[PDB]
Amino acid sequence: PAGRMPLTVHRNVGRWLSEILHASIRDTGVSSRIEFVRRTLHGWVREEYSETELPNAVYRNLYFPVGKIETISECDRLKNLVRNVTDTLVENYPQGLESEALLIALDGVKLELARIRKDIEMYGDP
Amino acid sequence: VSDRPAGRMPLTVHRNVGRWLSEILHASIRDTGVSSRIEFVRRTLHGWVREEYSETELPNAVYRNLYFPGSGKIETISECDRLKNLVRNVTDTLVENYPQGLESEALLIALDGVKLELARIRKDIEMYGDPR
Ligand SMILES: [Cl-]
Repeated sequence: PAGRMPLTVHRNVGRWLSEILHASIRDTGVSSRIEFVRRTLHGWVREEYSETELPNAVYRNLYFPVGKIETISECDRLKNLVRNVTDTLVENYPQGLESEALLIALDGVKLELARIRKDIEMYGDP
Repeated sequence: VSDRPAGRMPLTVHRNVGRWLSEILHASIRDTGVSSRIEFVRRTLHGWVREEYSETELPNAVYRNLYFPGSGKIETISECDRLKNLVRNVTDTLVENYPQGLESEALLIALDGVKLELARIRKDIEMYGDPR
């Protein structure tokens, strides 16, 4: 059994992932990992809920409700959003290769935000 | 077990990838951003290979040994280079055998993260390590 997150929680996670994407269009290390997490979760939520509880029309609009990271404030804001998503996944899904894949991808987002922040601090403006 | 990519690797190729992952792991098991990603890839492939090969092609005793199987820390430029090449070998082999999809994408991401970590460690060695 895969485990399950409530629909309201999926909704919150989808919103946070979209916010990170909107901020990272020009940072493909970040965006490609977020897209992976989003596409994975879009797949899972369909499996966790019947068509009766979650109609196609409502489903197809939950993770896909139808850009350069260059400031410290932006690294911090994104790190916080990543923490929100990671904490939520850890709270709701069992330890296993399925969830590990997402947690590793989210950690790699943090590795990118860390590299960016470091570059700003050393080579950017006071 | 039924969930894996729509393709397969030759047994000799699995063995090579196993060897490369083990070598990376032996050299970096104290670099947790590298080792945790490598362990994920090893564990994943270990599950897949069992379904790709029958018990007569790959007996249980042979199977157990395929993926399973110094300071343990990356501290030289030489090691960064070696590991970067082993990572490249693994990544190149995966794309040669498994089609694009979420299943293999998880692996390719983890392996890209290893490269992100090698890069950070390399920069630390260059700036803060021995200038001669
Ligand atoms: Cl990663």
